[PDB]
Amino acid sequence: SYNYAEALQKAIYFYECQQAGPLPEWNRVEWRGDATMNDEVLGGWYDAGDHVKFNLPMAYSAAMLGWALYEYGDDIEASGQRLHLERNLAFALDYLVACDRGDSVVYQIGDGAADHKWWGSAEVIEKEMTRPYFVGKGSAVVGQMAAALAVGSIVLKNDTYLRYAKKYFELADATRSDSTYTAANGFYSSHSGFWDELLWASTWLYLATGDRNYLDKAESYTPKLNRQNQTTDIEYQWAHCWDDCHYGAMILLARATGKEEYHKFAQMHLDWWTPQGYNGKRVAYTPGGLAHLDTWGPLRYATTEAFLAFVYADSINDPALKQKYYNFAKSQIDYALGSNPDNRSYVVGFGNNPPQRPHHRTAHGTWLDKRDIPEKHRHVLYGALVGGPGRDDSYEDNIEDYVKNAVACDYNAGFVGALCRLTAEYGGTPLANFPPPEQRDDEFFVEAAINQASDHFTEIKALLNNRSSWPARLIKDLSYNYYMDLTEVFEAGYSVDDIKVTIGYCESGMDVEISPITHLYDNIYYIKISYIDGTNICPIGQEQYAAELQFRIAAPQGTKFWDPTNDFSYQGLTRELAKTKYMPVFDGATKIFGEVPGG
Amino acid sequence: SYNYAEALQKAIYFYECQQAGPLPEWNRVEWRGDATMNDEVLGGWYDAGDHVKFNLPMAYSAAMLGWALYEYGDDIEASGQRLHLERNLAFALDYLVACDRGDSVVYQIGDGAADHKWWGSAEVIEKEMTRPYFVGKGSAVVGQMAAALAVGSIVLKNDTYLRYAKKYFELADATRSDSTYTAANGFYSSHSGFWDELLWASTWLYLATGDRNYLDKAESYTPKLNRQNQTTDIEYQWAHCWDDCHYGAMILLARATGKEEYHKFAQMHLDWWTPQGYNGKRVAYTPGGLAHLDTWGPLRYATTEAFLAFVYADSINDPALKQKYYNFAKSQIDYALGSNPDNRSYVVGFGNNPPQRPHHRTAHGTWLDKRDIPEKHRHVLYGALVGGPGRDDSYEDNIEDYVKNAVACDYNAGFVGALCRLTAEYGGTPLANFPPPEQRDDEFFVEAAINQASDHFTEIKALLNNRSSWPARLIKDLSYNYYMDLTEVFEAGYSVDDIKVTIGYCESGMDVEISPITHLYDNIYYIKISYIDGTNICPIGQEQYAAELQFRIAAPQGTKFWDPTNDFSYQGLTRELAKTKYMPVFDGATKIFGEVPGG
Ligand SMILES: OC[C@H]1O[C@@H](O[C@H]2[C@H](O)[C@@H](O)[C@H](O[C@H]3[C@H](O)[C@@H](O)[C@H](O[C@H]4[C@H](O)[C@@H](O)[C@H](O)O[C@@H]4CO)O[C@@H]3CO)O[C@@H]2CO)[C@H](O)[C@@H](O)[C@@H]1O
Ligand SMILES: OC[C@H]1O[C@@H](O[C@H]2[C@H](O)[C@@H](O)[C@H](O[C@H]3[C@H](O)[C@@H](O)[C@H](O[C@H]4[C@H](O)[C@@H](O)[C@H](O)O[C@@H]4CO)O[C@@H]3CO)O[C@@H]2CO)[C@H](O)[C@@H](O)[C@@H]1O
Ligand SMILES: [Br-]
Ligand SMILES: [Ca+2]
Ligand SMILES: [Ca+2]
Ligand SMILES: [Ca+2]
Ligand SMILES: [Ca+2]
Ligand SMILES: [Cl-]
Ligand SMILES: [Cl-]
Ligand SMILES: [Cl-]
Ligand SMILES: [Cl-]
Ligand SMILES: [Cl-]
Ligand SMILES: [Cl-]
Ligand SMILES: [Cl-]
Repeated sequence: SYNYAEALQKAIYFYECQQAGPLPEWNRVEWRGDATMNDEVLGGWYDAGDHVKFNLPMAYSAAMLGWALYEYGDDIEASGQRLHLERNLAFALDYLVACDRGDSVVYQIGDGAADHKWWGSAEVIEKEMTRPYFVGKGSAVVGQMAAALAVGSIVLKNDTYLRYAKKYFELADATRSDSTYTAANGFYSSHSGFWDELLWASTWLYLATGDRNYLDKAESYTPKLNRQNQTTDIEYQWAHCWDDCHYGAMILLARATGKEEYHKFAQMHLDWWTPQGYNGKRVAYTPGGLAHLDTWGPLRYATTEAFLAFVYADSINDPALKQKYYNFAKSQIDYALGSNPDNRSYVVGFGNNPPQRPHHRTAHGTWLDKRDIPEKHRHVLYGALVGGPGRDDSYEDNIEDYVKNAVACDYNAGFVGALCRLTAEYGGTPLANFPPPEQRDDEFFVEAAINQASDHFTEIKALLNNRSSWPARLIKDLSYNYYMDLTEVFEAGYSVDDIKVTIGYCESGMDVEISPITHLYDNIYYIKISYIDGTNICPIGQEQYAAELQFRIAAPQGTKFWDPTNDFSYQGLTRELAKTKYMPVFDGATKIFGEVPGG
Repeated sequence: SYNYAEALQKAIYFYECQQAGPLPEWNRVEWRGDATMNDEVLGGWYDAGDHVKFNLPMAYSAAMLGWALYEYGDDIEASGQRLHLERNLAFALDYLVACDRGDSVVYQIGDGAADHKWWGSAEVIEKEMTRPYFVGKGSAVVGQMAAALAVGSIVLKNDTYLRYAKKYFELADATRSDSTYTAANGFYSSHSGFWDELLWASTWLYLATGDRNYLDKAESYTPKLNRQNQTTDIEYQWAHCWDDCHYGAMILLARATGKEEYHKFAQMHLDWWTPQGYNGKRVAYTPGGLAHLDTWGPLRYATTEAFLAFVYADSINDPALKQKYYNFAKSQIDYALGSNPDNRSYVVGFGNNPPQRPHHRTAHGTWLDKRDIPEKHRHVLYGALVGGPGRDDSYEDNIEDYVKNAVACDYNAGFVGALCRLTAEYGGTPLANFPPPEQRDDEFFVEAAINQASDHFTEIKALLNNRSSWPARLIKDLSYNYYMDLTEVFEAGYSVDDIKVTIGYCESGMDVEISPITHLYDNIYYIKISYIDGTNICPIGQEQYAAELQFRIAAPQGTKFWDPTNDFSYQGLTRELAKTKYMPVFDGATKIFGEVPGG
């Protein structure tokens, strides 16, 4: 129906867009550089369109990429995506290992409230704020970390991952409490409690080790799971998700043990998701055929259930059930890819009419802590599955819509697994030469205006800009030059000594020096304006993205020879600020923008 | 009961405090300089605690000082004040002559609304605003200018004043309209109309010339005067004042003609002012004995009536009437000087517990367009009669009370005449060596703080202040020096050319240069911070009284030798802004504040 191989290729690439510093050598994202290098634990993924590392959804997302490989790794070698998926997973699992603090873990980097108040690119956030870390022993977060490491140890054949999976499971199982999990409250609160994480983790530890003691633990947790409403059934009217993986765990146990209780649960849960429902009860469906669990990330929930449904259908023999679940699964993935009332992809950079304004700071590429400028994203967030449409299939591509245009690690995770299943079956050719290079705009440049002209002086207002985005970055040794032709000065009988440079305004906190008038060649001379710590010119807000200086170059009062019209840097200037290529910008001795007299 | 000679001495000096530029060489006020030198007509008096020249009250005030000399000039020779009164009067009359524009006159300098919106000293107002002038031929204003010059011509024996008096009288009489008198609206509108000015001017012209044609004109105007309420009597229930001088004109005509109608009017009018009243009708009196005509300037009105009552009493023979009017007159002057329920003088700088916060911009001496700072006036407005108490004798000395602490030319004018009569009678010794010198504050100085510091730099925040007040003034070629000892630099094998001067903040609009590091003697060097137009540093507002610069002097980054503690200009600096004597200030090459290494 779609090129599922290309979709898979892009959905994996999304994770490279999310990587915190230091980036691996293989990172393919031209607009990403090392970022948040002062974080207490390095690497891992930024969670969503923000810069917080939230370990619960991060570990969940890793666990799901691990599960994708566990089911379909061999079946996707043809797509060419297996190696990409494996090393992207490893990057996250390495972070989880790096969080170990013995009887506790670092479970969050960054404060949600503080992070979210600011809109700008990852690489420059340390100029805006100082990022905290959080330590604890929450059973849900630690349990999920264990699960991700357990499946990761299988698929990546890695004994360190297994050792840490065991460590974290033991901690979580000994703690049996979410009370020390607080930093993510209101963002990723533990809603279901922790017994489902202990189930998920112990199940994966059993699949990793074959040690029946884990299967014993797993089966011991099921009576502690939340019930459906006031009945005795285990809750089934929700999705497998970052908060609650008992759904997937029961499917794994159905296949691993063959026991009827797990098959019963799997069928009741999946029937509730399908259009036929479960004895008169069913998830809400949009008229366009999307199973729509909640306002937040309906595509995430539906595509995750697609993966579970594929796995369960592949694991049973009953042809009616297999077809019902397979059809459900493929219908949800296909909706996401364009089988909907608008015939449009909800995967950024893929298919017909994809979203172009995902709620994502670093892909947007602002310089002034606004969402509306630039009006178009500077970068392509390939592969990101957006939140998706409302309950009635309605949708508008709007950066302000942090619900419908949300993107996140957990949104892509189950989706990757389902795309693995579909490319396994239908093939498809991934894109060669992916990703293609982006059109860039000017990043470092001066905007200048004639602040005042006089028969004896020129006064310039000059803003040295850092609107960098490929990647956003900091340059310390910034300077620019203003070139003049002094022929008229010498013809009048005057000298360079008779020309005075003064300052009429210099922006607070921008340490600046202006050189003496310096000879270039012939009658061409210049001044250099140097910012000693140019990293303070940075795309983090209205005040910081440019440093303003007003400088005056003056012959003596009363003289009538001054001619700015033959000065190279005056060319094209008006009374309104405008970018000029004739006041070139330098990083140390290297010219990075503009032109010099005589080329 | 008072030293009326000292009161007179000070009440005259008040006018010197009011003089606009260019000041005469004999001006005795150390805190006044040439001010408003760009005015369309130079000289004359600022009206009140403001800087508007309002010709109607100005000319009224001059006419009253003239009348004082006409009646009592010989009689005050012993007080030593005659020559002071004469030259003060001439300064105003010269302005009135200079207002001539042929078919019209300049009748105002300054926009009342813009003038009053700003709180600051006369000598610096042109940095704040441009002052318009206004031209017209309003009969009241021109008529009063005529009257002032007519009496002035007599008492100063001056043919030029008589010539302009006649010309202005003819202009006022030809025009017979206040329609072209607009700029004073709401401040000094013509309330009574212009017939009384024509009466007053023609009466003075008769007294000046002995030409009975002027007497005939004068008498021709009396049927045109306003009536008392609905009656046939000429209005008598008010005071002789800036708006209406018919009261005094009638007294002059009683003496000049002997005619019963004028005596009848004079006695009706003066009886209404006395405690005994006229036919049961009387001006309001306070319980403390002040005749209280209106909320605005009650002392002004009462002391003016005292002068009229003295003049009329001295012109009649009836001992009963003479004592009634003399007692009234003396009671009102004595109230103003301290014979009141609070035993307090209402004349600034005179007597017991005088007002210390008159509503007067220049005497206050602010630098930041505020009334509350400084909390005490920096100058003594000697001789100013304030508005005075309420109808219940209530009063508080508060700069904000522009009613009770109002001061003005017209408040002092009749008052001087009454003081002349009282000094004539009682003698008194004027103050020797008046005025005494004031305690002065520092006027031009740097406030500095260590803004940032490290092992390779010093960063200073420096505010170059102009809080001048003795007098307030402007200095264009302002600079200050920051002195260092570079011993440790050479000691480390580095040169002057290894020390970098940079700027971290330069206040907008303050064109500034910083010299290279310049040698003084030994290892002592300095940078000079020069303001190209230092007149923009001026005591006109919160933002203008000081220019802020943040400068950094830096050894190379990484180095460890930098030693600010042997730097002369570093001495005593803290992290909080404070005046420092070690960053000396210069006007051109002349030090005007502070100290220099080694003297
Ligand atoms: O009670 C029913 C059911 O609840 C399940 O728990 C739910 C919570 O009820 C629900 O509020 C929570 O919703 C999340 C949503 O899943 C996240 O995707 C969204 O994430 C934000 C993030 O918080 C921001 O930091 C970032 O900028 O944007 C992302 C993407 O929008 O956050 C909201 C609020 O936390 O989801 C829970 C899990 O589905 C229980 O699991 C189940 O047992 C209950 O029956
Ligand atoms: O109807 C009765 C009577 O009126 C007389 O005219 C009066 C006006 O009625 C009265 O409003 C006016 O009040 C003046 C007052 O004399 C001034 O001293 C005051 O001056 C201000 C000045 O305007 C400001 O610029 C400055 O900052 O402060 C000073 C405070 O002194 O201004 C008010 C308003 O103009 O006075 C008139 C004359 O007494 C008629 O003369 C009479 O014929 C009527 O019967
Ligand atoms: Br006119
Ligand atoms: Ca849970
Ligand atoms: Ca030139
Ligand atoms: Ca009048
Ligand atoms: Ca030193
Ligand atoms: Cl179905
Ligand atoms: Cl834009
Ligand atoms: Cl491509
Ligand atoms: Cl070039
Ligand atoms: Cl005082
Ligand atoms: Cl004295
Ligand atoms: Cl000295």
